[PDB]
Amino acid sequence: MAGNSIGQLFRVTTCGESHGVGLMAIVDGVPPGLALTEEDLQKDLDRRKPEPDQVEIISGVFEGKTTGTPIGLLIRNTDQKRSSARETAMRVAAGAIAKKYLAEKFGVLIRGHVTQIGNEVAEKLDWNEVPNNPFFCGDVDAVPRFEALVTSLREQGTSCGAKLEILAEKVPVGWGEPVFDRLDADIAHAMMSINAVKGVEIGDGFAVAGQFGGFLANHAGGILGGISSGQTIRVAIALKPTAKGRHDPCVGVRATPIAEAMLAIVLMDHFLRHRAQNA
Amino acid sequence: MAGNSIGQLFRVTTCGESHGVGLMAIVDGVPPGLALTEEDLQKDLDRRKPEPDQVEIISGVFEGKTTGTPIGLLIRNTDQKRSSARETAMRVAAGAIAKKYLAEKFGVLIRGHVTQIGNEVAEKLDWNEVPNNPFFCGDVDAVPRFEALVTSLREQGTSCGAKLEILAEKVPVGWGEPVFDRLDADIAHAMMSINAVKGVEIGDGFAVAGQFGGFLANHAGGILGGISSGQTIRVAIALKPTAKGRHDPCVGVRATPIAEAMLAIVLMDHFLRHRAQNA
Repeated sequence: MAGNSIGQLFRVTTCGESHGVGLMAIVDGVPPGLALTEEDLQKDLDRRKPEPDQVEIISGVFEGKTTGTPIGLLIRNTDQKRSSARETAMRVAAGAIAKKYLAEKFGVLIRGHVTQIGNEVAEKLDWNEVPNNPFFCGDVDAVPRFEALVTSLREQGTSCGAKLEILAEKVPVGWGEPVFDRLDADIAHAMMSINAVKGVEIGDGFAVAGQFGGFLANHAGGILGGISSGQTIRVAIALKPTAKGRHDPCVGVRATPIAEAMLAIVLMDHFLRHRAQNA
Repeated sequence: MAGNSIGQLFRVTTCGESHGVGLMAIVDGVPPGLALTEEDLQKDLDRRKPEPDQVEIISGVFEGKTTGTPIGLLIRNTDQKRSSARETAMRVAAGAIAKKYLAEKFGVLIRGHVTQIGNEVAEKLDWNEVPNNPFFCGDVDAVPRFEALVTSLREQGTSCGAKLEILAEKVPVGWGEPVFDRLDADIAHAMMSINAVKGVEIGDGFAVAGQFGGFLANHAGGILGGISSGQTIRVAIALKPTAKGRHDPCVGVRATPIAEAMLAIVLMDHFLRHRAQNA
Protein backbone atom coordinates (compact mmCIF):
# COMPACT_ATOMS: atom_id res chain seq x y z
CA MET A 1 0.00 0.00 0.00
CA ALA A 2 1.35 3.57 0.80
CA GLY A 3 2.56 6.45 2.88
CA ASN A 4 1.73 8.92 0.11
CA SER A 5 2.40 12.30 1.74
CA ILE A 6 5.58 14.30 2.64
CA GLY A 7 6.10 17.71 4.31
CA GLN A 8 4.41 19.74 7.05
CA LEU A 9 3.88 23.12 5.30
CA PHE A 10 5.12 22.38 1.80
CA ARG A 11 3.24 19.12 1.46
CA VAL A 12 3.05 16.77 -1.46
CA THR A 13 0.46 14.05 -1.55
CA THR A 14 0.42 11.47 -4.31
CA CYS A 15 -1.18 8.45 -5.84
CA GLY A 16 -1.12 6.37 -9.02
CA GLU A 17 0.09 2.98 -10.18
CA SER A 18 2.64 2.85 -13.05
CA HIS A 19 0.15 0.57 -14.87
CA GLY A 20 -2.98 2.42 -13.62
CA VAL A 21 -4.95 5.06 -15.46
CA GLY A 22 -2.80 7.95 -14.27
CA LEU A 23 -0.73 9.60 -11.59
CA MET A 24 -1.68 12.50 -9.32
CA ALA A 25 -0.27 14.86 -6.76
CA ILE A 26 -1.69 17.53 -4.60
CA VAL A 27 0.97 20.10 -3.58
CA ASP A 28 0.13 22.46 -0.66
CA GLY A 29 1.82 25.62 0.64
CA VAL A 30 3.31 27.28 -2.40
CA PRO A 31 2.81 31.02 -1.98
CA PRO A 32 0.80 33.02 -4.53
CA GLY A 33 2.63 34.90 -7.30
CA LEU A 34 5.11 32.34 -8.69
CA ALA A 35 5.02 32.16 -12.48
CA LEU A 36 4.34 28.53 -13.32
CA THR A 37 3.24 26.42 -16.29
CA GLU A 38 3.22 22.81 -17.42
CA GLU A 39 6.48 23.46 -19.32
CA ASP A 40 8.32 24.37 -16.11
CA LEU A 41 7.47 20.92 -14.77
CA GLN A 42 8.00 18.92 -18.03
CA LYS A 43 11.51 20.33 -18.42
CA ASP A 44 12.51 18.58 -15.15
CA LEU A 45 10.46 15.45 -15.97
CA ASP A 46 12.15 15.08 -19.36
CA ARG A 47 15.60 15.38 -17.69
CA ARG A 48 15.18 11.78 -16.38
CA LYS A 49 16.33 10.66 -19.83
CA PRO A 50 19.10 12.66 -21.43
CA GLU A 51 6.40 12.13 -27.14
CA PRO A 52 6.54 11.17 -23.41
CA ASP A 53 3.57 11.35 -20.99
CA GLN A 54 2.61 14.94 -20.27
CA VAL A 55 1.93 16.54 -16.85
CA GLU A 56 -1.15 18.76 -16.53
CA ILE A 57 -1.76 21.43 -13.89
CA ILE A 58 -5.34 20.96 -12.76
CA SER A 59 -5.60 23.65 -10.08
CA GLY A 60 -3.75 26.38 -8.20
CA VAL A 61 -2.67 28.53 -11.10
CA PHE A 62 -4.58 31.44 -12.41
CA GLU A 63 -3.38 33.49 -15.41
CA GLY A 64 0.08 31.91 -15.28
CA LYS A 65 0.63 32.60 -11.54
CA THR A 66 0.22 30.44 -8.42
CA THR A 67 -2.96 31.43 -6.55
CA GLY A 68 -1.79 30.13 -3.21
CA THR A 69 -4.34 27.30 -3.25
CA PRO A 70 -3.50 23.61 -3.54
CA ILE A 71 -1.92 22.71 -6.82
CA GLY A 72 -3.18 19.57 -8.48
CA LEU A 73 -1.02 17.65 -10.94
CA LEU A 74 -2.10 14.87 -13.27
CA ILE A 75 -0.35 12.56 -15.64
CA ARG A 76 -2.60 10.38 -17.78
CA ASN A 77 -0.75 7.16 -18.62
CA THR A 78 -0.57 6.48 -22.33
CA ASP A 79 0.27 2.85 -21.69
CA GLN A 80 -0.36 2.02 -25.35
CA LYS A 81 -3.56 0.03 -26.03
CA ARG A 82 6.52 -1.68 -16.03
CA SER A 83 8.95 1.26 -16.46
CA SER A 84 9.62 3.00 -13.12
CA ALA A 85 10.01 6.52 -14.49
CA ARG A 86 6.24 6.76 -13.80
CA GLU A 87 6.83 5.97 -10.09
CA THR A 88 9.14 9.03 -9.87
CA ALA A 89 7.18 11.60 -11.94
CA MET A 90 5.09 13.33 -9.25
CA ARG A 91 8.03 13.83 -7.00
CA VAL A 92 10.03 15.50 -9.83
CA ALA A 93 7.13 17.64 -11.02
CA ALA A 94 6.57 18.82 -7.44
CA GLY A 95 10.28 19.35 -6.79
CA ALA A 96 10.30 21.57 -9.88
CA ILE A 97 7.83 23.85 -8.22
CA ALA A 98 9.95 24.02 -5.07
CA LYS A 99 13.09 24.61 -7.22
CA LYS A 100 11.62 27.45 -9.23
CA TYR A 101 10.34 29.17 -6.10
CA LEU A 102 13.62 28.82 -4.19
CA ALA A 103 15.62 30.09 -7.22
CA GLU A 104 13.51 33.22 -7.66
CA LYS A 105 13.19 34.02 -3.99
CA PHE A 106 16.73 33.32 -2.80
CA GLY A 107 18.79 32.31 -5.80
CA VAL A 108 19.02 28.82 -4.45
CA LEU A 109 20.54 26.47 -6.97
CA ILE A 110 20.13 22.75 -6.53
CA ARG A 111 22.22 20.51 -8.72
CA GLY A 112 23.46 16.92 -8.64
CA HIS A 113 26.28 15.02 -10.40
CA VAL A 114 27.44 11.43 -10.50
CA THR A 115 30.85 11.12 -8.84
CA GLN A 116 31.15 7.35 -9.28
CA ILE A 117 29.89 4.46 -11.39
CA GLY A 118 31.15 1.10 -10.14
CA ASN A 119 35.01 1.26 -10.13
CA GLU A 120 35.34 4.53 -12.17
CA VAL A 121 35.43 7.82 -10.17
CA ALA A 122 35.04 11.40 -11.36
CA GLU A 123 37.91 13.51 -9.93
CA LYS A 124 36.75 17.08 -10.58
CA LEU A 125 33.64 19.12 -11.14
CA ASP A 126 32.73 21.42 -14.04
CA TRP A 127 29.00 22.34 -13.95
CA ASN A 128 29.01 23.14 -17.72
CA GLU A 129 30.11 19.53 -18.43
CA VAL A 130 27.25 17.74 -16.54
CA PRO A 131 24.58 18.30 -19.30
CA ASN A 132 27.02 17.51 -22.17
CA ASN A 133 27.12 13.76 -21.33
CA PRO A 134 24.49 11.18 -20.41
CA PHE A 135 26.00 10.35 -16.94
CA PHE A 136 25.53 13.77 -15.27
CA CYS A 137 29.36 13.69 -14.88
CA GLY A 138 31.27 16.86 -14.08
CA ASP A 139 34.66 15.44 -15.13
CA VAL A 140 34.92 15.64 -18.94
CA ASP A 141 37.90 13.24 -18.89
CA ALA A 142 35.96 10.62 -16.80
CA VAL A 143 33.04 10.58 -19.29
CA PRO A 144 34.99 8.32 -21.73
CA ARG A 145 35.87 5.99 -18.81
CA PHE A 146 32.25 5.91 -17.57
CA GLU A 147 31.14 5.25 -21.18
CA ALA A 148 33.69 2.43 -21.57
CA LEU A 149 32.49 0.83 -18.28
CA VAL A 150 28.83 1.05 -19.37
CA THR A 151 29.73 -0.34 -22.80
CA SER A 152 31.63 -3.11 -20.92
CA LEU A 153 28.79 -4.15 -18.59
CA ARG A 154 26.08 -3.91 -21.27
CA GLU A 155 28.01 -6.63 -23.20
CA GLN A 156 28.14 -9.10 -20.26
CA GLY A 157 24.69 -9.09 -18.61
CA THR A 158 25.62 -6.97 -15.57
CA SER A 159 25.02 -3.65 -13.85
CA CYS A 160 26.85 -1.35 -11.40
CA GLY A 161 26.11 0.90 -8.46
CA ALA A 162 26.56 4.63 -8.34
CA LYS A 163 27.22 7.56 -6.04
CA LEU A 164 25.66 10.93 -6.54
CA GLU A 165 26.48 14.26 -4.90
CA ILE A 166 23.73 16.89 -4.73
CA LEU A 167 24.49 20.45 -3.81
CA ALA A 168 22.17 23.24 -2.74
CA GLU A 169 23.79 26.65 -3.05
CA LYS A 170 22.84 30.05 -1.71
CA VAL A 171 20.60 28.50 1.05
CA PRO A 172 19.88 30.97 3.84
CA VAL A 173 21.20 30.23 7.34
CA GLY A 174 18.64 29.09 9.98
CA TRP A 175 16.54 26.35 8.30
CA GLY A 176 15.73 23.10 10.09
CA GLU A 177 13.91 21.93 13.18
CA PRO A 178 15.74 20.05 15.89
CA VAL A 179 15.16 17.72 17.76
CA PHE A 180 13.46 15.39 15.29
CA ASP A 181 13.06 17.53 12.18
CA ARG A 182 16.64 18.69 11.64
CA LEU A 183 17.30 19.65 8.08
CA ASP A 184 19.83 16.85 7.65
CA ALA A 185 17.30 14.34 9.07
CA ASP A 186 14.55 15.37 6.65
CA ILE A 187 17.07 15.39 3.80
CA ALA A 188 18.12 11.83 4.61
CA HIS A 189 14.50 10.80 4.90
CA ALA A 190 13.64 12.30 1.52
CA MET A 191 16.70 10.87 -0.33
CA MET A 192 15.95 7.46 1.04
CA SER A 193 12.57 7.49 -0.87
CA ILE A 194 14.58 6.91 -4.04
CA ASN A 195 14.60 3.23 -4.74
CA ALA A 196 18.14 1.83 -4.86
CA VAL A 197 19.59 4.24 -2.23
CA LYS A 198 21.57 2.44 0.53
CA GLY A 199 23.15 5.44 2.26
CA VAL A 200 22.97 9.21 2.70
CA GLU A 201 25.72 11.43 4.02
CA ILE A 202 26.07 15.12 4.64
CA GLY A 203 29.34 17.00 4.20
CA ASP A 204 32.43 14.81 4.66
CA GLY A 205 29.97 12.15 5.60
CA PHE A 206 31.33 8.68 6.44
CA ALA A 207 35.01 9.96 6.19
CA VAL A 208 34.23 11.69 9.44
CA ALA A 209 34.52 8.34 11.22
CA GLY A 210 38.27 8.35 10.57
CA GLN A 211 38.85 12.07 11.23
CA PHE A 212 40.37 13.90 14.19
CA GLY A 213 39.32 17.27 15.54
CA GLY A 214 41.63 23.41 6.09
CA PHE A 215 39.94 26.83 6.35
CA LEU A 216 36.32 27.02 5.23
CA ALA A 217 36.25 23.59 3.69
CA ASN A 218 32.59 22.94 4.63
CA HIS A 219 33.20 19.73 6.52
CA ALA A 220 29.59 19.97 7.82
CA GLY A 221 28.19 20.20 4.27
CA GLY A 222 26.17 23.29 5.14
CA ILE A 223 24.31 21.98 8.22
CA LEU A 224 25.34 22.42 11.84
CA GLY A 225 23.35 21.10 14.77
CA GLY A 226 20.66 20.34 12.20
CA ILE A 227 20.22 23.90 10.89
CA SER A 228 21.54 25.45 7.63
CA SER A 229 24.91 27.28 7.94
CA GLY A 230 24.76 29.62 5.01
CA GLN A 231 27.30 27.42 3.14
CA THR A 232 26.58 25.16 0.26
CA ILE A 233 24.60 22.07 1.24
CA ARG A 234 26.42 18.92 0.26
CA VAL A 235 24.60 15.60 0.26
CA ALA A 236 25.77 12.30 -1.13
CA ILE A 237 23.85 9.12 -1.75
CA ALA A 238 24.82 5.60 -2.87
CA LEU A 239 22.60 3.67 -5.25
CA LYS A 240 22.94 -0.14 -5.46
CA PRO A 241 23.12 -2.18 -8.69
CA THR A 242 19.80 -2.90 -10.42
CA ALA A 243 18.23 -5.97 -12.07
CA LYS A 244 15.70 -7.95 -26.83
CA GLY A 245 18.59 -5.73 -25.84
CA ARG A 246 17.59 -4.12 -22.52
CA HIS A 247 20.12 -1.27 -22.24
CA ASP A 248 20.30 -1.27 -18.44
CA PRO A 249 23.81 -0.95 -16.94
CA CYS A 250 23.62 2.04 -14.54
CA VAL A 251 20.10 3.19 -13.90
CA GLY A 252 21.48 5.07 -10.84
CA VAL A 253 22.67 8.05 -12.92
CA ARG A 254 19.03 8.71 -13.88
CA ALA A 255 18.35 9.29 -10.16
CA THR A 256 20.12 12.65 -10.28
CA PRO A 257 16.99 14.70 -11.16
CA ILE A 258 14.93 13.01 -8.43
CA ALA A 259 17.61 13.56 -5.80
CA GLU A 260 17.60 17.17 -6.87
CA ALA A 261 13.79 17.16 -6.58
CA MET A 262 13.79 15.61 -3.09
CA LEU A 263 16.28 18.14 -1.76
CA ALA A 264 14.12 21.01 -3.17
CA ILE A 265 11.00 19.61 -1.53
CA VAL A 266 12.68 19.45 1.87
CA LEU A 267 14.25 22.91 1.59
CA MET A 268 10.94 24.41 0.49
CA ASP A 269 9.23 22.83 3.45
CA HIS A 270 11.87 24.19 5.87
CA PHE A 271 11.77 27.61 4.27
CA LEU A 272 8.07 27.87 5.12
CA ARG A 273 8.61 26.50 8.65
CA HIS A 274 11.37 29.00 9.31
CA ARG A 275 9.17 31.82 8.02
CA ALA A 276 6.24 30.64 10.19
CA GLN A 277 8.54 30.76 13.21
CA ASN A 278 9.57 34.45 12.55
CA ALA A 279 6.63 36.80 12.29
CA MET B 1 13.23 24.11 19.21
CA ALA B 2 10.21 23.21 17.26
CA GLY B 3 10.32 19.85 16.07
CA ASN B 4 9.48 18.06 19.34
CA SER B 5 7.51 15.14 18.02
CA ILE B 6 8.27 11.92 16.10
CA GLY B 7 6.06 9.05 14.82
CA GLN B 8 2.50 8.71 13.46
CA LEU B 9 1.04 5.91 15.67
CA PHE B 10 3.89 5.36 18.14
CA ARG B 11 4.39 9.04 18.75
CA VAL B 12 6.84 10.66 21.14
CA THR B 13 6.44 14.33 21.99
CA THR B 14 9.02 16.09 24.11
CA CYS B 15 10.04 19.28 25.79
CA GLY B 16 12.52 20.58 28.34
CA GLU B 17 15.71 22.62 28.32
CA SER B 18 18.92 21.19 29.90
CA HIS B 19 18.86 23.99 32.59
CA GLY B 20 15.10 24.26 32.68
CA VAL B 21 13.09 22.80 35.53
CA GLY B 22 12.70 19.39 33.93
CA LEU B 23 12.25 17.28 30.85
CA MET B 24 9.12 15.62 29.61
CA ALA B 25 7.75 13.29 27.07
CA ILE B 26 4.32 12.11 26.14
CA VAL B 27 4.43 8.72 24.44
CA ASP B 28 1.32 7.64 22.47
CA GLY B 29 0.27 4.28 20.98
CA VAL B 30 1.81 1.65 23.24
CA PRO B 31 -0.81 -1.13 23.55
CA PRO B 32 -2.12 -2.21 26.92
CA GLY B 33 -0.53 -5.09 28.86
CA LEU B 34 3.23 -4.44 28.66
CA ALA B 35 4.97 -4.78 32.01
CA LEU B 36 6.65 -1.50 32.64
CA THR B 37 8.19 0.44 35.43
CA GLU B 38 10.60 3.34 36.08
CA GLU B 39 13.44 0.81 36.39
CA ASP B 40 12.96 -0.51 32.86
CA LEU B 41 13.57 3.02 31.63
CA GLN B 42 16.42 3.95 34.03
CA LYS B 43 18.39 0.90 32.98
CA ASP B 44 18.56 2.29 29.43
CA LEU B 45 19.15 5.86 30.64
CA ASP B 46 22.04 4.76 32.88
CA ARG B 47 23.61 2.89 29.91
CA ARG B 48 24.74 6.29 28.49
CA LYS B 49 27.60 5.97 31.00
CA PRO B 50 29.20 2.57 30.69
CA GLU B 51 23.05 10.56 41.51
CA PRO B 52 21.82 10.43 38.96
CA ASP B 53 18.53 12.06 37.89
CA GLN B 54 15.54 9.77 37.95
CA VAL B 55 12.74 9.35 35.32
CA GLU B 56 9.21 9.16 36.68
CA ILE B 57 6.18 7.60 34.96
CA ILE B 58 3.26 9.99 35.40
CA SER B 59 0.54 8.23 33.43
CA GLY B 60 -0.41 5.22 31.35
CA VAL B 61 0.54 2.41 33.74
CA PHE B 62 -1.66 0.56 36.20
CA GLU B 63 -0.40 -2.03 38.66
CA GLY B 64 2.79 -2.39 36.64
CA LYS B 65 1.16 -2.64 33.16
CA THR B 66 0.52 -0.24 30.30
CA THR B 67 -3.14 0.78 30.11
CA GLY B 68 -3.08 1.82 26.48
CA THR B 69 -3.38 5.54 27.38
CA PRO B 70 -0.70 8.17 26.77
CA ILE B 71 2.31 7.61 28.92
CA GLY B 72 3.80 10.68 30.53
CA LEU B 73 7.47 10.78 31.54
CA LEU B 74 9.16 13.37 33.67
CA ILE B 75 12.73 14.04 34.72
CA ARG B 76 13.10 16.77 37.30
CA ASN B 77 16.54 18.42 36.79
CA THR B 78 18.49 18.42 40.05
CA ASP B 79 20.93 21.02 38.70
CA GLN B 80 22.28 21.30 42.24
CA LYS B 81 20.48 24.60 43.07
CA ARG B 82 27.81 20.43 33.05
CA SER B 83 26.27 17.65 30.94
CA SER B 84 24.25 17.36 27.69
CA ALA B 85 22.95 13.85 28.45
CA ARG B 86 19.74 15.70 29.36
CA GLU B 87 18.70 16.47 25.77
CA THR B 88 18.97 12.75 24.97
CA ALA B 89 17.09 11.36 28.01
CA MET B 90 13.48 11.39 26.77
CA ARG B 91 14.43 9.70 23.51
CA VAL B 92 16.17 6.86 25.39
CA ALA B 93 13.48 6.43 27.99
CA ALA B 94 10.87 6.23 25.21
CA GLY B 95 12.99 3.94 23.07
CA ALA B 96 13.20 1.66 26.13
CA ILE B 97 9.45 1.26 25.99
CA ALA B 98 9.44 0.45 22.27
CA LYS B 99 12.34 -1.97 22.89
CA LYS B 100 10.69 -3.90 25.67
CA TYR B 101 7.46 -4.20 23.72
CA LEU B 102 9.18 -5.40 20.53
CA ALA B 103 11.24 -7.91 22.57
CA GLU B 104 8.22 -9.45 24.34
CA LYS B 105 5.93 -9.44 21.31
CA PHE B 106 8.31 -10.58 18.52
CA GLY B 107 11.58 -11.35 20.27
CA VAL B 108 13.12 -8.39 18.44
CA LEU B 109 16.66 -7.65 19.59
CA ILE B 110 18.13 -4.22 18.91
CA ARG B 111 21.80 -3.76 19.77
CA GLY B 112 24.56 -1.42 18.65
CA HIS B 113 28.35 -1.61 18.75
CA VAL B 114 31.22 0.74 17.86
CA THR B 115 33.11 -0.61 14.86
CA GLN B 116 35.58 2.28 14.62
CA ILE B 117 37.14 5.07 16.62
CA GLY B 118 39.35 7.36 14.51
CA ASN B 119 42.16 5.14 12.99
CA GLU B 120 41.39 2.08 15.08
CA VAL B 121 38.84 -0.50 13.67
CA ALA B 122 37.12 -3.48 15.38
CA GLU B 123 37.20 -6.69 13.28
CA LYS B 124 35.11 -9.31 15.13
CA LEU B 125 31.75 -9.11 16.92
CA ASP B 126 31.05 -10.89 20.22
CA TRP B 127 27.86 -9.60 21.83
CA ASN B 128 29.16 -10.73 25.24
CA GLU B 129 32.13 -8.41 24.98
CA VAL B 130 30.16 -5.23 24.23
CA PRO B 131 29.20 -4.52 27.90
CA ASN B 132 32.65 -5.65 29.24
CA ASN B 133 34.35 -2.44 28.02
CA PRO B 134 33.41 1.24 27.98
CA PHE B 135 33.43 1.52 24.10
CA PHE B 136 30.51 -0.76 23.28
CA CYS B 137 33.18 -2.69 21.33
CA GLY B 138 32.52 -6.29 20.20
CA ASP B 139 36.21 -7.09 19.53
CA VAL B 140 38.14 -7.89 22.74
CA ASP B 141 41.47 -7.51 20.86
CA ALA B 142 40.44 -3.96 19.74
CA VAL B 143 39.46 -2.73 23.24
CA PRO B 144 43.18 -2.23 24.19
CA ARG B 145 43.79 -0.32 20.95
CA PHE B 146 40.63 1.82 21.43
CA GLU B 147 41.79 2.48 25.06
CA ALA B 148 45.28 3.44 23.89
CA LEU B 149 43.98 5.77 21.18
CA VAL B 150 41.50 7.45 23.51
CA THR B 151 44.04 7.79 26.36
CA SER B 152 46.37 9.58 23.87
CA LEU B 153 43.79 11.87 22.36
CA ARG B 154 42.64 13.07 25.81
CA GLU B 155 46.21 14.03 26.80
CA GLN B 156 46.79 15.60 23.36
CA GLY B 157 43.38 17.37 23.59
CA THR B 158 42.15 15.95 20.27
CA SER B 159 38.83 14.36 19.43
CA CYS B 160 38.07 11.63 16.97
CA GLY B 161 35.07 10.46 15.03
CA ALA B 162 33.34 7.10 15.34
CA LYS B 163 31.28 4.61 13.40
CA LEU B 164 28.48 2.60 15.00
CA GLU B 165 26.61 -0.39 13.60
CA ILE B 166 23.08 -0.99 15.02
CA LEU B 167 21.35 -4.29 14.37
CA ALA B 168 17.67 -5.20 14.75
CA GLU B 169 17.12 -8.97 14.74
CA LYS B 170 13.91 -11.04 14.33
CA VAL B 171 12.00 -8.12 12.82
CA PRO B 172 8.92 -9.38 11.00
CA VAL B 173 8.60 -8.99 7.20
CA GLY B 174 6.23 -6.29 5.86
CA TRP B 175 7.03 -3.14 7.91
CA GLY B 176 7.49 0.26 6.25
CA GLU B 177 5.45 2.58 4.11
CA PRO B 178 6.67 3.61 0.64
CA VAL B 179 6.72 6.06 -1.12
CA PHE B 180 7.79 8.59 1.53
CA ASP B 181 7.71 6.64 4.83
CA ARG B 182 9.83 3.63 3.83
CA LEU B 183 11.35 1.97 6.82
CA ASP B 184 14.93 2.84 5.77
CA ALA B 185 13.83 6.45 5.21
CA ASP B 186 12.35 6.73 8.68
CA ILE B 187 15.41 4.98 10.13
CA ALA B 188 17.73 7.50 8.53
CA HIS B 189 15.59 10.39 9.63
CA ALA B 190 15.63 9.13 13.20
CA MET B 191 19.39 8.38 13.34
CA MET B 192 20.13 11.91 12.11
CA SER B 193 18.42 13.38 15.22
CA ILE B 194 21.56 12.28 17.04
CA ASN B 195 23.99 15.14 17.10
CA ALA B 196 27.24 14.55 15.26
CA VAL B 197 25.89 12.02 12.78
CA LYS B 198 27.11 12.79 9.22
CA GLY B 199 25.89 9.65 7.48
CA VAL B 200 23.47 6.76 7.71
CA GLU B 201 23.65 3.63 5.68
CA ILE B 202 21.58 0.49 5.44
CA GLY B 203 23.15 -2.90 4.73
CA ASP B 204 26.26 -2.71 2.56
CA GLY B 205 25.64 1.00 2.47
CA PHE B 206 28.24 3.18 0.72
CA ALA B 207 30.15 0.05 -0.50
CA VAL B 208 27.22 -0.38 -2.89
CA ALA B 209 28.39 2.43 -5.25
CA GLY B 210 31.49 0.37 -6.05
CA GLN B 211 29.58 -2.95 -6.53
CA PHE B 212 28.45 -4.95 -9.58
CA GLY B 213 25.49 -7.34 -10.08
CA GLY B 214 23.69 -17.07 -1.00
CA PHE B 215 21.23 -14.25 -1.58
CA LEU B 216 20.76 -14.35 2.08
CA ALA B 217 23.79 -12.29 2.68
CA ASN B 218 22.19 -9.14 3.92
CA HIS B 219 23.38 -6.88 1.16
CA ALA B 220 20.17 -4.98 1.74
CA GLY B 221 20.57 -4.94 5.54
CA GLY B 222 17.03 -6.25 6.06
CA ILE B 223 15.06 -3.76 3.97
CA LEU B 224 13.95 -4.23 0.38
CA GLY B 225 11.91 -1.62 -1.54
CA GLY B 226 11.58 0.21 1.75
CA ILE B 227 9.94 -2.70 3.63
CA SER B 228 11.42 -5.21 6.15
CA SER B 229 12.68 -8.51 4.60
CA GLY B 230 12.61 -10.74 7.61
CA GLN B 231 16.45 -10.60 7.76
CA THR B 232 18.49 -8.72 10.38
CA ILE B 233 18.31 -4.96 10.03
CA ARG B 234 21.76 -3.47 9.71
CA VAL B 235 22.26 0.24 10.06
CA ALA B 236 25.53 2.10 10.32
CA ILE B 237 26.10 5.71 11.28
CA ALA B 238 29.19 7.94 11.33
CA LEU B 239 29.68 10.50 14.10
CA LYS B 240 32.08 13.45 13.63
CA PRO B 241 34.74 14.59 16.15
CA THR B 242 33.55 17.16 18.75
CA ALA B 243 35.41 20.15 20.27
CA LYS B 244 38.45 18.87 35.57
CA GLY B 245 38.93 15.47 33.87
CA ARG B 246 35.90 15.92 31.59
CA HIS B 247 37.40 16.04 28.10
CA ASP B 248 35.47 13.98 25.56
CA PRO B 249 37.83 12.54 22.87
CA CYS B 250 35.15 10.29 21.40
CA VAL B 251 31.74 11.16 22.77
CA GLY B 252 30.42 9.18 19.76
CA VAL B 253 30.62 5.82 21.58
CA ARG B 254 28.09 7.08 24.13
CA ALA B 255 25.65 7.46 21.18
CA THR B 256 25.19 3.71 21.00
CA PRO B 257 22.21 3.63 23.40
CA ILE B 258 20.47 6.50 21.65
CA ALA B 259 20.94 4.92 18.19
CA GLU B 260 19.41 1.75 19.68
CA ALA B 261 16.56 3.85 21.03
CA MET B 262 15.89 5.61 17.74
CA LEU B 263 15.75 2.35 15.82
CA ALA B 264 13.30 0.96 18.38
CA ILE B 265 11.08 4.03 18.08
CA VAL B 266 10.87 3.74 14.30
CA LEU B 267 10.25 -0.01 14.37
CA MET B 268 7.57 0.36 17.01
CA ASP B 269 5.89 3.00 14.90
CA HIS B 270 5.97 0.81 11.78
CA PHE B 271 4.71 -2.16 13.68
CA LEU B 272 1.54 -0.30 14.61
CA ARG B 273 1.12 1.15 11.11
CA HIS B 274 1.45 -2.32 9.66
CA ARG B 275 -1.10 -3.65 12.09
CA ALA B 276 -3.52 -0.79 11.31
CA GLN B 277 -3.20 -1.44 7.54
CA ASN B 278 -4.21 -5.09 7.65
CA ALA B 279 -7.94 -5.65 7.63
